[PDB]
Amino acid sequence: TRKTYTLTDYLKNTYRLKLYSLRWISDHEYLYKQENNILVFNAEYGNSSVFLENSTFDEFGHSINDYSISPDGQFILLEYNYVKQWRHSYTASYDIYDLNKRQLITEERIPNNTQWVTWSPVGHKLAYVWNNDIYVKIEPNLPSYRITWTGKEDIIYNGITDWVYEEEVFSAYSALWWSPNGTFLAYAQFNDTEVPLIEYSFYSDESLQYPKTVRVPYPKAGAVNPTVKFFVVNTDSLSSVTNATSIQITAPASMLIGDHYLCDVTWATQERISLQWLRRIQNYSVMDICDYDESSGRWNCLVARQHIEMSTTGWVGRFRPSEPHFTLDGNSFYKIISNEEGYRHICYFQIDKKDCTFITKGTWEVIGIEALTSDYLYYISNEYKGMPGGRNLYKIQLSDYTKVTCLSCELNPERCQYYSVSFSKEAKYYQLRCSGPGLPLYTLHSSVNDKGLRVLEDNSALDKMLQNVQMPSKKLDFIILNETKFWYQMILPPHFDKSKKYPLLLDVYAGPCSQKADTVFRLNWATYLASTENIIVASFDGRGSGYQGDKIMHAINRRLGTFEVEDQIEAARQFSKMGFVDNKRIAIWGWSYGGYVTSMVLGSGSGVFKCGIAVAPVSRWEYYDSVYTERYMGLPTPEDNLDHYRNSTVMSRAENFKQVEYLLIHGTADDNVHFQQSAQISKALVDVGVDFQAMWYTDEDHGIASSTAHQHIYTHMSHFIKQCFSLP
Amino acid sequence: TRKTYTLTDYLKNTYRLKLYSLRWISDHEYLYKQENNILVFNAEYGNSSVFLENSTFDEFGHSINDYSISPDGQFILLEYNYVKQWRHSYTASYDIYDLNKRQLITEERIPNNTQWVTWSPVGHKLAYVWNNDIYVKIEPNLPSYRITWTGKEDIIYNGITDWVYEEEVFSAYSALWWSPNGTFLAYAQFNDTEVPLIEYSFYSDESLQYPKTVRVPYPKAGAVNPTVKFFVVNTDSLSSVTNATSIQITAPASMLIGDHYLCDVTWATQERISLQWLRRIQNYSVMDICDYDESSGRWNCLVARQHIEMSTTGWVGRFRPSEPHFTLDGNSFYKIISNEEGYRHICYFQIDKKDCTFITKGTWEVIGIEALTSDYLYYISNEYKGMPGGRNLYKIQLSDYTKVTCLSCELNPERCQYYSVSFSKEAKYYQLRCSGPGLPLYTLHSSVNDKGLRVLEDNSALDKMLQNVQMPSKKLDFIILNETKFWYQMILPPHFDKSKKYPLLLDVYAGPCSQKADTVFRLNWATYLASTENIIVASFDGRGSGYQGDKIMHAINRRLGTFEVEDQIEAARQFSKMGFVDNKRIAIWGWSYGGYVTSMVLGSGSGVFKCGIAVAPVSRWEYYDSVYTERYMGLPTPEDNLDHYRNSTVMSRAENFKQVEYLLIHGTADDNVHFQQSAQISKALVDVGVDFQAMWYTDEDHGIASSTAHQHIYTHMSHFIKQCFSLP
Ligand SMILES: CC#CCn1c(N2CCC[C@@H](N)C2)nc2c1c(=O)n(Cc1ccccc1C#N)c1nccn21
Ligand SMILES: CC#CCn1c(N2CCC[C@@H](N)C2)nc2c1c(=O)n(Cc1ccccc1C#N)c1nccn21
Ligand SMILES: *[C@@H]1O[C@H](CO)[C@@H](O[C@@H]2O[C@H](CO)[C@@H](O)[C@H](O)[C@H]2NC(C)=O)[C@H](O)[C@H]1NC(C)=O
Ligand SMILES: *[C@@H]1O[C@H](CO)[C@@H](O[C@@H]2O[C@H](CO)[C@@H](O)[C@H](O)[C@H]2NC(C)=O)[C@H](O)[C@H]1NC(C)=O
Ligand SMILES: *[C@@H]1O[C@H](CO)[C@@H](O[C@@H]2O[C@H](CO)[C@@H](O)[C@H](O)[C@H]2NC(C)=O)[C@H](O)[C@H]1NC(C)=O
Ligand SMILES: *[C@@H]1O[C@H](CO)[C@@H](O[C@@H]2O[C@H](CO)[C@@H](O)[C@H](O)[C@H]2NC(C)=O)[C@H](O)[C@H]1NC(C)=O
Ligand SMILES: *[C@@H]1O[C@H](CO)[C@@H](O[C@@H]2O[C@H](CO)[C@@H](O)[C@H](O)[C@H]2NC(C)=O)[C@H](O)[C@H]1NC(C)=O
Ligand SMILES: *[C@@H]1O[C@H](CO)[C@@H](O[C@@H]2O[C@H](CO)[C@@H](O)[C@H](O)[C@H]2NC(C)=O)[C@H](O)[C@H]1NC(C)=O
Ligand SMILES: *[C@@H]1O[C@H](CO)[C@@H](O[C@@H]2O[C@H](CO)[C@@H](O)[C@H](O)[C@H]2NC(C)=O)[C@H](O)[C@H]1NC(C)=O
Ligand SMILES: *[C@@H]1O[C@H](CO)[C@@H](O)[C@H](O)[C@H]1NC(C)=O
Ligand SMILES: *[C@@H]1O[C@H](CO)[C@@H](O)[C@H](O)[C@H]1NC(C)=O
Ligand SMILES: *[C@@H]1O[C@H](CO)[C@@H](O)[C@H](O)[C@H]1NC(C)=O
Ligand SMILES: *[C@@H]1O[C@H](CO)[C@@H](O)[C@H](O)[C@H]1NC(C)=O
Ligand SMILES: *[C@@H]1O[C@H](CO)[C@@H](O)[C@H](O)[C@H]1NC(C)=O
Ligand code: NA
Repeated sequence: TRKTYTLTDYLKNTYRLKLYSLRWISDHEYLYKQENNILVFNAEYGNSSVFLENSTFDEFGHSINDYSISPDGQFILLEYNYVKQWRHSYTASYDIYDLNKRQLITEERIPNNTQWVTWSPVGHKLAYVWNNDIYVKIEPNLPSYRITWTGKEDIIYNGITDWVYEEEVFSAYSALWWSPNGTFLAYAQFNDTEVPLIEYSFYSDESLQYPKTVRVPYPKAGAVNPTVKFFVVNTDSLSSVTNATSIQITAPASMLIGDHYLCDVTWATQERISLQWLRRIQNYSVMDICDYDESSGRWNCLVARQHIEMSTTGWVGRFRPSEPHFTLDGNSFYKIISNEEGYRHICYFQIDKKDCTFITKGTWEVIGIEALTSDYLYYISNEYKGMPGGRNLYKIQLSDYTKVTCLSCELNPERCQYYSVSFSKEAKYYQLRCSGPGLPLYTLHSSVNDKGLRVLEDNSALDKMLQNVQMPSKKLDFIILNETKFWYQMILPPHFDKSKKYPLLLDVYAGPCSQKADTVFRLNWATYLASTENIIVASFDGRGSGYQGDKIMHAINRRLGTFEVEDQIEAARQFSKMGFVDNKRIAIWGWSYGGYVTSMVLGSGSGVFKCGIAVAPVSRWEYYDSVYTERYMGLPTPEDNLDHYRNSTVMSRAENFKQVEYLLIHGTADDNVHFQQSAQISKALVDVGVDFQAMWYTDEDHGIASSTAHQHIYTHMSHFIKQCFSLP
Repeated sequence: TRKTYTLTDYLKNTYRLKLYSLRWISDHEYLYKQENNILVFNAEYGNSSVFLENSTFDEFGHSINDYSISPDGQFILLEYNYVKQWRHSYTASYDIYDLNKRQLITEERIPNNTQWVTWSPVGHKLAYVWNNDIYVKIEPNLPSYRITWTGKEDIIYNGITDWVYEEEVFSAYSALWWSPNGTFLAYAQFNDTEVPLIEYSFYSDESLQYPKTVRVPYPKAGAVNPTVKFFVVNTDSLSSVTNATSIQITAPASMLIGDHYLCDVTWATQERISLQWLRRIQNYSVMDICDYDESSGRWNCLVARQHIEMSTTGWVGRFRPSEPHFTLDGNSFYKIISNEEGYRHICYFQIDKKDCTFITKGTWEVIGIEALTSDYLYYISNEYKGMPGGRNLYKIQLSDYTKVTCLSCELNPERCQYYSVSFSKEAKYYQLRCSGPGLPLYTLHSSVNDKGLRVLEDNSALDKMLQNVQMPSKKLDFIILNETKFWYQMILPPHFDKSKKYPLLLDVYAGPCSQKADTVFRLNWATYLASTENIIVASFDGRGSGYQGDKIMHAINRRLGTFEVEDQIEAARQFSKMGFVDNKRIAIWGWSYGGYVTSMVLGSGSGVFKCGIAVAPVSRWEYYDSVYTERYMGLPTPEDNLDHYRNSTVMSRAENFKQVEYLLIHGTADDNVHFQQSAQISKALVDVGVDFQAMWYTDEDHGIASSTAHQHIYTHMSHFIKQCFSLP
């Protein structure tokens, strides 16, 4: 008899999903790290050569974290001494190895504790950030040119983002943008002078006698936000004698009237740059198109070339205004914008014209623009079979928009319904990446006639290993609420019997633009729950979920903690009424936004759920950051939305926790959703005489990702779900 | 069937212990609060009068926290706006009410945010601390005289103690001492400049957007300690001089050689003060006796009057060197010191002779000196029946030491074995306060003849209530370990059957000078557990315990976390041998030092215990304060005792916790035993893969004493014990 997928299998990664992460270096070749060696692959034929041997740095004296080959293939940036900061930020030490003269560079080295580093897009110049200031290196063995002198820790950030812009704006620490050929270097400067500081204890190793206090400039909803300036420097006209001159591009008058943000930077051509600015009330945005004036040496942003993007029903973009995709001449562009029916589609714009032309339409949405040529635009969309949880690669003929070709739909319909893509420099080749419903499949294709060149990775090994395992299945379907269909997914136990009552665990995210019902193949905690414990694990996408139009997505506008909470209950209420679900054994679990939703559901007084687990939950919107919270909630002032901020808390619902079993988990060093949020939930339940289970994780952050902690969290939650469902 | 003593009875205080709190205003009168009215009682006849009617402060506009009448009974200090700080410290607003004029004082008011206030011991002079500076009022409506100008928040403390002096040295916030007739005001000044800060978060009400960081000067073991200086000012000179001089009394040269402490201040006469100094290595103490020199305005301490108190086996005193009791003339004093056998007895000294005469002796100890008259000295001791857990009042004739009467022994021997006393101003009358083994009994006696005047409170109301309740019983006995008697107590369930096997809960303290095996009557959590859950709640006084000689008390000197831990394991084994204990159902629980012993016991690998609860435990000696830790452990340096500090941590035993069910509980705003200690236990358990139960109490301190958190903690603990013992 065959084994089940156990907790130890999930925790020890017994069953590994094989990947194929390649790095395009031209229109014809990619790099692939095989057996610790870097190899060069000709996409057309499949043949390789050794680019770099694993033995090359055996006598290095440091464990190399990562590598970054210069665009010209002449130099290798060696990353070591990695110290993680936030989600994307880190400091490390760098060394440059000359690939041609087979020797490390010992002259003018990149300093230690370097905040960010990047090769120019072409050649081998380097831009780097150290002690909050930007430095440029025209050649690796040559002295650096200092670009900024204003850099100050926790106050003035140049070429790097502060806490909020990293997390909610650029999803990156870098605030550097090189021009296509690397002539110009564009950067953002952040000022956090009056932004209040989130403070928390850090315990460190047992040896630290007194705990350390961590102080992060973090703007909570309604607090003073950072300020932003935008600059462009010419890296071709740098001097050793004279200090560098940075040209400032100011925000439009429409933004300068009040609080705003820089939300997108995208070069159009070698001398044209686009910028998107977003107001603190995230329903108004402005794009500026800025050209380099060779005579004056200034960057002029014509008013005729401004583009207003706005929303009357909600905020702008899924999480922020979308990225424009400029043509070779940069005189026109393509951008995903929400249409008149509230569905996200590609619009075509002229730089000097107000009206744009939608090139796509329908009751589905475009996920992203992936590649652009003079003949075709390539994009991902959830159009195929009307499944909002599916993803496929499409090409639209730019001369005849009626000529839309799906490139992945029919490749393998049974195994592959969720795709991502990666194109070569001029889109000659593409790698398709299938992530479900079947095991991941990686393939290489060529754009000329959309030929299927070869299979890169098929995970056949994992398939052979999974043959001897009692694996769970996945049902993707929908329910109808108020004439609207909403999707759900259920991880069903092996040998599923529709004539038996199974306990049910509802796995929730339910945040704005979330999607928990999809065709992706996952090997996680829910796998073990269904495989070993015979628990149905369900997720549902109600109002406020994304990829289905603004009518659904904007339903929770100015009203977080309402519809998305109600809808989760209505979904569980419906599942309970199915013959195969044991209505006396229904549980709910969520992390981050899902933890807030889990806690609002447990305190709703619905009687549907027996128990629940909240991990690093948000408890009161006034405790979460400005950028995210205010996008959906607006400002927490009496003139704006203070009443909703006030009545959308977990705390006010404490009394309702009397008829449920609750497990509240949070890491002490969470810089994202501060421990404060959970400390306020516990205090409220204590205040109304409600018994619950609690677990803190010393020095753990939002991820609770340290190997020991990760094993500890899932062990502790497993015992709880098991005790709740009367399972041995 | 009769009801049991339930968890609700304990949490809701259904069965109330009546007290008799009187405040002696003279030699024959005391104050008593009956129905919110303050009555004055004539001790000789028991006849009263309303001293101050409940209606007196109806339209005051504030709830009065407490009152204090001036020694002469001309004024009443009304305390309101009570804001708690640490164990003894607080802030408050104060008003003075003229008893004569029956009017409130509206001029030259005591400021708001007053740290401490005290009347002169004679008359109506006032000394108070505001903003770390000492001020004096000769008259309540007249302007204050400023004494100090160095006062600085968290740096200089004049007249008030710092964290460590309040907690561990003086057991008071106060650091001002008036002379007997109020002419002089003596005070200590503490300098916390180089003292490191303990920083922790304070979440406060849900309305507080950003948590506040609480920063306290706190010396952990081996860190920089506060420095101290002592002064004396002639308050009678204030109205004749612009700025009266605070004369310094310097520490002796034997103290100035290194770090030391001021540990005792006692006035002997109108012009004579005694000071006790203690080295940071607490095994050497010095008493200086200082006389006022009328011609120089100086205080002089003669070397002929200097008394040395030292220890070769341990530290000086039980927790600090004891207080001297001077005879009227101030030419001699009585002091409790450790004798040649290691037992604490009363010594009689001449102020200028280094050799003292012991006035008491035997294999028992003197707990304290209560009153000193021209013919008699009154003291509490544990001599009666050789029970170290008992307490009685004795009378010794100063002209004949063979003349010792026990004033309390036989009054009610079945009901009363533990006593405390309160004497009138010149010891004319005494209130005896009996606390067990029967219901507490308060009686008033006269010293002229030692005759009982009347029963003040007998608890007949409670006795009537307790008759319809199945109450547990308490057994107090001993076991002979290595030729030594080691005492224990048991809270036995009702109808205790010697032939039955009962689950046992070992209730722990086990710190140096502890006593958990006594004769006090208590209505607590152990009452509920034994009464309702049929659990035997046992306590044991092993090596390191007090009131039994230095041989037992100093057994743990420089070795905390050893014998006192091992003896608790031995205790449980010996209990199992008694034949009425289920060896499969033995639990261990403790708070503070008890929390540490529980945790150390749970990580020993002994197999004796199934489960255990640790509340606000010490985990590593280097995290606890200097004064407590170093008294027993010395310094955490390689030349002293580092090896033992590093070997006595809970963390080093995290692997043996795999054998037990552990519950870890701590308050987040714990300024005494820092949350850091449980944050380091949990981390160590997570690292070695151990599952456990945790609970944090938001904004709760070492006492977890808020009405809500108290009920919450005992409810959570009860569930855990019941689960461990498989009780429904
Ligand atoms: C608090 C919050 C939030 C909202 N959030 C965001 N946002 C945009 C990026 C930046 C961030 N600050 C705010 N992305 C989010 C979430 C969010 O809750 N989950 C659920 C989630 C978080 C953690 C672990 C499991 C699960 C699951 N399942 C999630 N899953 C994938 C992406 N995401
Ligand atoms: C760490 C530590 C400690 C040692 N401690 C002290 N000290 C002297 C006074 C000043 C303080 N700073 C250190 N008194 C202590 C203790 C101590 O653990 N318990 C047990 C204890 C603490 C809290 C609750 C229940 C129990 C019970 N049962 C206790 N009970 C009565 C007095 N005490
Ligand atoms: C980065 O850090 C290392 C170590 O501090 C520096 O390398 C040398 O390392 C030795 C010890 O390994 C030290 O004595 C010196 O301070 C270092 N100096 C030199 C000149 O090699 C290194 O220099 C730092 N690198 C940069 C670019 O600042
Ligand atoms: C990248 O683009 C820049 C700007 O378009 C180019 O620089 C210009 O080149 C012409 C020379 O034919 C000069 O007359 C201009 O004055 C230059 N402009 C600036 C702003 O410096 C440059 O050729 C490009 N670099 C590469 C490597 O292709
Ligand atoms: C952006 O969203 C807001 C909030 O929903 C809208 O602002 C209005 O202005 C004030 C704010 O003080 C209120 O009196 C109004 O009632 C709000 N208008 C409404 C609700 O229609 C504003 O409409 C939005 N901007 C755009 C361009 O749609
Ligand atoms: C207790 O009783 C005695 C006796 O009545 C009171 O003593 C005082 O005695 C004088 C005799 O000249 C009476 O005129 C007064 O009534 C008493 N004086 C005062 C100041 O009260 C005494 O009052 C009683 N004690 C109390 C507290 O009421
Ligand atoms: C408290 O102690 C500190 C030192 O710990 C004293 O501050 C020093 O004062 C002298 C002047 O007397 C200065 O020259 C030094 O700069 C100071 N040292 C530090 C570490 O600050 C302080 O004077 C003492 N204060 C009182 C009022 O006794
Ligand atoms: C009263 O006397 C004290 C003690 O002599 C004065 O204290 C000194 O104040 C000066 C600065 O004004 C300093 O240089 C000394 O360090 C202080 N010494 C002490 C012991 O505090 C005080 O300022 C005087 N107050 C008035 C009102 O004159
Ligand atoms: C309280 O005691 C003090 C100190 O002995 C007394 O002050 C002395 O009074 C004597 C008179 O008997 C004088 O010779 C001195 O000038 C005083 N010395 C000092 C330092 O003040 C004080 O008078 C007593 N007060 C009362 C009210 O009894
Ligand atoms: C692959 O094969 C071609 C010959 O068709 C060769 O000349 C080319 O450089 C090779 N590429 C690699 C990456 O080995
Ligand atoms: C940052 O902003 C503060 C005001 O918030 C301002 O005074 C300061 O000049 C700024 N610094 C820079 C370098 O722009
Ligand atoms: C450039 O700017 C900084 C700070 O403003 C200055 O101190 C430095 O000396 C400058 N260098 C030159 C070469 O002018
Ligand atoms: C105390 O505070 C209140 C209000 O802040 C004020 O009305 C009063 O004057 C203060 N009293 C003193 C004695 O300073
Ligand atoms: C005080 O303690 C230390 C540490 O044990 C020791 O070396 C010293 O001799 C002791 N002093 C006395 C007076 O016993
Ligand atoms: Na092929």
